[PDB]
Amino acid sequence: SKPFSVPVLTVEEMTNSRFPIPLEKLFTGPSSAFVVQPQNGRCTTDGVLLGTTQLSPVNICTFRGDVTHITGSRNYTMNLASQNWNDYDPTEEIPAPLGTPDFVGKIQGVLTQTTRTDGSTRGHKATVYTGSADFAPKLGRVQFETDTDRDFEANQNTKFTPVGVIQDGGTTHRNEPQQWVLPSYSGRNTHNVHLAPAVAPTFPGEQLLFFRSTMPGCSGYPNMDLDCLLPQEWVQYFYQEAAPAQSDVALLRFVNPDTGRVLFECKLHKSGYVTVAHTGQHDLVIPPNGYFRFDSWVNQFYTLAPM
Amino acid sequence: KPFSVPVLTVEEMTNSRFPIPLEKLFTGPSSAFVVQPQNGRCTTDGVLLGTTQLSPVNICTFRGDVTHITGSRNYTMNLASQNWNDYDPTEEIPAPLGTPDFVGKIQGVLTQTTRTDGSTRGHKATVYTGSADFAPKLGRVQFETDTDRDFEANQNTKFTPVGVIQDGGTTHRNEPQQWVLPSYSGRNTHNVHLAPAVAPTFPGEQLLFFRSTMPGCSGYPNMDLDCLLPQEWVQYFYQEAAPAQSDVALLRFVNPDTGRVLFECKLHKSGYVTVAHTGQHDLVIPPNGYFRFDSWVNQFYTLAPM
Ligand SMILES: CC(=O)N[C@H]1[C@@H](O[C@H]2[C@@H](O)[C@@H](CO)O[C@H](O)[C@@H]2O[C@@H]2O[C@@H](C)[C@@H](O)[C@@H](O)[C@@H]2O)O[C@H](CO)[C@H](O)[C@@H]1O
Ligand SMILES: CC(=O)N[C@H]1[C@@H](O[C@H]2[C@@H](O)[C@@H](CO)O[C@H](O)[C@@H]2O[C@@H]2O[C@@H](C)[C@@H](O)[C@@H](O)[C@@H]2O)O[C@H](CO)[C@H](O)[C@@H]1O
Repeated sequence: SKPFSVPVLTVEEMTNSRFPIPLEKLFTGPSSAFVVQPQNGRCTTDGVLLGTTQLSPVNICTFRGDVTHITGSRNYTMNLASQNWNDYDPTEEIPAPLGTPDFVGKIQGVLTQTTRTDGSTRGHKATVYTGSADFAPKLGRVQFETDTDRDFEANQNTKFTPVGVIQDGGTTHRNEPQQWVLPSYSGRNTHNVHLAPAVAPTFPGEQLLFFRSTMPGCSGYPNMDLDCLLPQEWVQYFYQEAAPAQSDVALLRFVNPDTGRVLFECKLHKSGYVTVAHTGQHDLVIPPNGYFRFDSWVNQFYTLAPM
Repeated sequence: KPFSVPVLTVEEMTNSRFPIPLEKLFTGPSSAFVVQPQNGRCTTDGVLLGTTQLSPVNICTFRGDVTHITGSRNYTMNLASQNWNDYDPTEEIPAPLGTPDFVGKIQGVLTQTTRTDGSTRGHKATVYTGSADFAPKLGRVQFETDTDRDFEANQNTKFTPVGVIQDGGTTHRNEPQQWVLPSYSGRNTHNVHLAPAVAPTFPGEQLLFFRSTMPGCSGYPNMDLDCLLPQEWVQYFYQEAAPAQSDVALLRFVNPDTGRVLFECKLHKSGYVTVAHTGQHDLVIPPNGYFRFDSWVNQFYTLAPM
């Protein structure tokens, strides 16, 4: 059976799986006080995609469809299509369209549109509030706030390109976004379905290891921290390789190729997340050429050396 | 290590010249002009070329600090590297990795964070890559924005690209010009360290292009964007680094439903694809179709017409 492996890529060469931006660093912290249940960047080590996860790094937090103007406002409702412009099927056994944002916040970007007949084009500043009663991507509709009440046309292909996040600066700083609070994918007063499960370390002394980026901020004082469980490149790689898991835990070493030495070891769990032996919040200090390498499959009793 | 290409459909892959998905395959003649893109350039044995780097989300992004051009809404960005380290103009590359490789007007958003208090801001911005002051190789690019006061000096600033524009008062689709390289060091300078121009050499053959449609943000732009390799192929070859056993890898495009070959093509070692066809042609492919490496061939192999 095919041997398992992970990509030979540095952290900085890789991409966040929850927003279309580069990874910056590795971070570990306790998470017993809240639920860690992201829906993007979810994949098993043998390559089964979970939650709302799909393969394209650039389609994460993008929307495509057609728009209808909400009379008396500068707001539009997008009737969602699939990422390839085919019809979106709300009965599919997924929480929401693939690539839908998996946190509550205000995401700013640009809504662009092309008129099919003459190739005329237009673009407008736009924000989607993923905590809104009318954020209902699972049902196929999302509301955007824009800076126009007239420029967008009906029945024309329209795209939302995400840029960053905002916060209302009149209130406590860094109180939004809330990266670990899932949206209600079917709108107000609904229950989410088909979720990738919440994750937690079980082993004494262990914490999750997070792949961390800083989202661009577009206004106010947002919390720009964004942690994913797997780099997007690992999702892509496991999907291609489809190597069977020989146990529930793959032991990885983080190696400095400059010296040939292991900096730390960690557990890549079969269901698609990483733990390390550490207590407390810590930005890992790593050499720039460092990368992860698969060592072996281990049993349920394997104890990691302190990170 | 045996050579191979990824099992990904065209629609599952990403353009290597702008951060958007692939849509389709196109072939056409290109003997009348120079095809020399600098992004999406990689050899089959994993050597990166031109301005090519590995992540699709960094293509056509800029990072640095900005200085206000007084009496205007324009800002000069002093470029940093993707990780905010110093940009080194002496590196033997044409321009910073991911620099746009076509002349046009790219619209996006300029964002900024103030280090001390975490205050943030974002403004509509356009970079004209044909401008005299587009000099990314020297570490400077100019943005036109919708503010004359909101950006601060000495604070981390990023440009996120969204799409392209055109001046609608003039002939439609006359810009951008995807096959015209910028002068990376500005006006009256010559580019250095370029990935080479590509052309078919075999009679009856044409380049095969991996095509997307860039978003348009204003006017009547030419939104066609053709790359020589999907970004995922750059990533895959860089990862695999399989030695090339000849200068030409024969690929078959297969329909997995029927097992039947739709067409075959040549993947050249230096990193581009050719097919046997004459004229402009949008390929009609099944959505689940994919490329399969079958064998290395010599310089004399004749493709089946497609
Ligand atoms: C739409 C618009 O005209 N935006 C201006 C505006 O933006 C302000 C405004 O939205 C207030 C409302 O409470 O919130 C902020 O003050 C916001 O400014 C933005 O966030 C602050 C914290 C700073 O980081 C600032 O740089 C950023 O623009 O006013 C600002 C300047 O005050 C700009 O002029 C926007 O274009
Ligand atoms: C800059 C701005 O505020 N944009 C407006 C404006 O945009 C126009 C304008 O820039 C002219 C200048 O010659 O060029 C276009 O007409 C542009 O409109 C954009 O492109 C045209 C072809 C249409 O597709 C249009 O929908 C698109 O906005 O005026 C327009 C109204 O026509 C909008 O109000 C923009 O926000």
